[PDB]
Amino acid sequence: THSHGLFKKLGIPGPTPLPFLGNILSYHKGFCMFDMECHKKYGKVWGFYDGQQPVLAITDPDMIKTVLVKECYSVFTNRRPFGPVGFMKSAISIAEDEEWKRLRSLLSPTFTSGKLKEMVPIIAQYGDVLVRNLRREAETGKPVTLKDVFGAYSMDVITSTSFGVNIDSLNPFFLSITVFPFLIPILEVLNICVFPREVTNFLRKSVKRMKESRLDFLQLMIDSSHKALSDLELVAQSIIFIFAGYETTSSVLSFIMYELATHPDVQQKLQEEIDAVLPNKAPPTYDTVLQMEYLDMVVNETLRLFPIAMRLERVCKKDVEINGMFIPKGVVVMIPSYALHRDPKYWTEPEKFLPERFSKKNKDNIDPYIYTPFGSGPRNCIGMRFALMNMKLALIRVLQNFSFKPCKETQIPLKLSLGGLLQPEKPVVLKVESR
Amino acid sequence: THSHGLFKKLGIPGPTPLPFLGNILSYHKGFCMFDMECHKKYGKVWGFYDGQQPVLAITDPDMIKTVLVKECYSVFTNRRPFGPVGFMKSAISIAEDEEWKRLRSLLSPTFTSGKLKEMVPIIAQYGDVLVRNLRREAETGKPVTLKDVFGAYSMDVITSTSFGVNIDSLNPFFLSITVFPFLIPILEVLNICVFPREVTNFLRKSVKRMKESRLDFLQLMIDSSHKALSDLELVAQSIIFIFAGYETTSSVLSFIMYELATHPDVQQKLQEEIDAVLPNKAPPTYDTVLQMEYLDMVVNETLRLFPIAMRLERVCKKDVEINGMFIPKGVVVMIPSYALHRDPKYWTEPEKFLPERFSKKNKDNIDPYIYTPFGSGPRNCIGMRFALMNMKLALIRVLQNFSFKPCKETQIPLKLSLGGLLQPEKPVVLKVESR
Ligand code: HEM
Ligand code: HEM
Ligand SMILES: CC(C)(C)OC(=O)N[C@H](CS[C@H](Cc1ccccc1)C(=O)NCCc1cccnc1)Cc1c[nH]c2ccccc12
Ligand SMILES: CC(C)(C)OC(=O)N[C@H](CS[C@H](Cc1ccccc1)C(=O)NCCc1cccnc1)Cc1c[nH]c2ccccc12
Repeated sequence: THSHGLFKKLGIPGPTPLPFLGNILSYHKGFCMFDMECHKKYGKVWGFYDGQQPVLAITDPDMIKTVLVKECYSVFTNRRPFGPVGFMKSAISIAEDEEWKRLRSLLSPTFTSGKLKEMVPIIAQYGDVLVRNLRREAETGKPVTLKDVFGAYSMDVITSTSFGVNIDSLNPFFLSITVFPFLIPILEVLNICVFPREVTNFLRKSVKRMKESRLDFLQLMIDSSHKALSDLELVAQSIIFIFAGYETTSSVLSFIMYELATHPDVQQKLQEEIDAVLPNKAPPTYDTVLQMEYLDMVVNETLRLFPIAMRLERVCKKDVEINGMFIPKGVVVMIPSYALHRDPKYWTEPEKFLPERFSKKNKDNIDPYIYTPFGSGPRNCIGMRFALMNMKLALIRVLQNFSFKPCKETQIPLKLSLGGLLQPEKPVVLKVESR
Repeated sequence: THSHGLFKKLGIPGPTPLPFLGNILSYHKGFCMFDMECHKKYGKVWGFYDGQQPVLAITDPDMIKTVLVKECYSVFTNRRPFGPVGFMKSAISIAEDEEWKRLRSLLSPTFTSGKLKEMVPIIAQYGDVLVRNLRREAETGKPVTLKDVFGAYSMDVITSTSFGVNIDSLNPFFLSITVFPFLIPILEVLNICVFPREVTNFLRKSVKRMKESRLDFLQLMIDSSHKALSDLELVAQSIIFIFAGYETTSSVLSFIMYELATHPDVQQKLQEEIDAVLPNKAPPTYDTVLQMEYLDMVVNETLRLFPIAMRLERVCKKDVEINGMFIPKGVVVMIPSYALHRDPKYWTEPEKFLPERFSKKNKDNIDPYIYTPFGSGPRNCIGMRFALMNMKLALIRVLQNFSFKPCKETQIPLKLSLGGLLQPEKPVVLKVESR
């Protein structure tokens, strides 16, 4: 526990670390309550220790811009190592330094404004499966678990958008990682993997069946100043894209319908805009989705209250002095997204759901280095524009046909998962009525 | 690699161990070819090293009886430690010393001749589901994967026989364990488990739902000179019983139909006996199943060629001198079942399928410490009698309605899985015809 003197040395405040465990006992309320607490206790800058690992929290918008944008390529290029990963080390979210720059370049043109516009005709199909799957549990007044019917939709979208397969989708340990990061190299040599060695084995061969069948995201990889992309590295990117495109889309869509249900005036104000831009229940298109500003305002304000990443992190790969502060090599620099999204020194009534904060009359009084639901700089969420489009296309088709009211078992107020990831404690269950 | 001199010291022959790896590179053809080889090379007794771990192979029937029966309780009480297991350490197949004696006593009366006879009326249902599920893929001349329709049956049997749930069941790393057994205690403290932490979490709560619902194998545990049984220890026994009752029953049943197909004279000789004891396609009963001797002869001879355990093992918990041989504390004593089941110094034409070896005219010329498909002594297969009854009840109802012929894709001869477990390389697929 010799490393527990770094912040005492640097004169940076923070909680006193216990030996070996560091400050991780504080995570007993979740990452987010710990961040919101430390933010209040120490101010703009503090540090703590995930085990022996020093973690410096920064909340200064200038310092955040320095870390995420100005000094990304040079110092803050990678995140805090994750293991064991196995062959998934070559996935873009996990790859480091030059290996990541190459996969970023090769995978970037997948989410152009043009490649997205090609997917709107394809996404529209499963939105109608989503309505019809919802029309069944609606004509029977049985409360609906949203993440089920949303995840069935989100799953349908990601398989075809990246590959082309069409399916009606109705057919405890990481605690030790941070106290035993020295055990990560141990597990890497045992082929153990946080990704099950079966799901990966399924897709590794499934992709090489799809590759040698047509011969989409699967198309653009074999098609492409660097080297070219490999094959086991092609499977790894698909696995990242399939996870994100499913669990992020479904979880946020569930978060949105909970708020639309507990704020019926906003749910009606949005249903009115959807019928105006799309009269006669018109099919949403790429350009109509980009016209609905109150839909974007709802999506944005929901992602303020539930930034599913909670924290942004970068590893300081060498000694730097950013915005007048010395940061030694090896430190993980952390931006507490959840805490800043709820900071009263920037948001009025930050626990209330108020989409009007993002009105064009008010969207200017909002610092983009405080509101970072997708990150910033060269390593932001590569699938941001696709995520916004995917969700918005789902809300339109769903609110065009249904209205949502709370039930007896609806968790009000919603308890967040006091665990790790950002999910609700109890699932989101609402009553669906047909218009 | 200081431990690699033990057998050189004891004057026991065997392959020369490489540093760290021991003799495990020899496993490149499977456990069984290694045993059959070493048996020929060195004779009645040899040793080798799984990593640093000394393993003494014995083939002397007297010495085998000493280890398995005479000296079981005193010296050879447990098998070679298995990890990581987590809460499954309390399962009977895995439990050691006194903890195992208690679970053996508490779980033994589950497989009495009387408790088995109570299950014959219940097993008969899914045998008819098995026929009807087979009548579908038979009236369409589509070759059948036997382990699918057998595993669907074996799964149906084990859930109701132990609990009572009825369902129509149509709705890479252990290599490092033996070079890094010092890593087993490492993994135990990370909650990692060779049993997925999800399947176990499913049944842990599923059982405690069943426990507090009725309030069978599930019945007799809460009902019972020892202490009494726990609850997390109740889930652990269920998991052992469900695995064995599924994968053993299905795999052997597949092995039997492959042989009945490649030896049509035996398949007809057995169909004639089944129709004689059970005329008009009579329903098999507990006592009729025990009357068919040629059915028992087929089952026995199949289990000679494919003893799904391959090896029996016991840990020598203290220095002993058994049958004139010194065996030091810590050594794993191993009986190469597969090798002895194919030893020409005991079997004539041991690669040929010949059920007549087990005729009552010939069943006496067979040493029960050479033919050990279920083990021997106090720690033999506790579910032997149930396994024989379960399989025999399936063969009767299946051969009463169908005959089996090889296909174009039928693997002839059957290659064993050159891996670890005893399975076929390619699945067993045969043509099914309706009588
Ligand atoms: C509501 C939906 C989503 C949210 C809120 C979200 C948020 C984020 C955030 C905060 C980051 C880290 C940014 C940073 O470190 O500065 C990230 C990274 C990433 N996201 Fe998303 N994401 C979403 C959906 C998606 C989707 C649909 C994909 C499709 C593949 C995707 C792919 C990625 C990838 C590949 C990265 C890592 C990129 C890199 O490291 O270069 N995300 N996301
Ligand atoms: C064809 C079917 C089966 C075969 C060939 C088989 C074979 C074996 C063998 C060789 C052993 C080790 C015996 C020894 O070490 O001396 C064993 C142990 C065991 N078997 Fe089976 N088995 C079969 C089916 C079953 C079934 C249906 C069950 C039902 C629960 C079962 C439960 C067990 C248990 C609990 C043990 C460990 C007992 C102890 O350690 O005290 N087996 N089996
Ligand atoms: C330090 C190093 C460079 C090695 O990389 C990281 O250690 N990265 C971690 C990877 S966890 C997760 C792994 C996983 C597990 C099981 C199935 C599939 C994937 C994942 O790869 N997910 C990327 C997809 C995604 C999710 C959410 C939002 N968008 C995109 C954590 C992490 C980095 N960026 C993030 C933005 C948001 C949320 C978590 C992370
Ligand atoms: C040394 C120690 C005392 C600790 O115990 C052992 O290390 N025991 C090993 C356990 S592997 C397997 C584990 C498992 C994994 C995943 C799901 C379910 C179970 C299992 O528990 N299976 C018992 C059921 C069974 C299977 C086959 C035939 N009958 C009964 C190996 C072993 C001991 N006896 C055996 C007879 C036959 C085949 C393997 C073994």
